[PDB]
Amino acid sequence: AYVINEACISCGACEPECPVNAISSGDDRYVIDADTCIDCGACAGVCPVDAPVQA
Ligand code: SF4
Ligand code: SF4
Repeated sequence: AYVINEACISCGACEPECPVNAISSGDDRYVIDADTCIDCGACAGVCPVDAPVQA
């Protein structure tokens, strides 16, 4: 799983780009569904602040 850390500025750019729709808007920051994430790294590639990190 990747997890979006506290650097997220809630820009929303990563949500459309997840190939398996694992990202949604949450309170404070966006959230990854760890039961769907397949570690592709796409969200980190479109993140301006590089908040998604592999855990
Ligand atoms: S790593 Fe890939 S599968 Fe996991 S949330 Fe980011 S874009 Fe979606
Ligand atoms: S692209 Fe980065 S800052 Fe923008 S919502 Fe996704 S994780 Fe947060």
